[PDB]
Amino acid sequence: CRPLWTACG
Repeated sequence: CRPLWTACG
């Protein structure tokens, strides 16, 4: 992940 990058969600 990598914060609220939108990916991790």
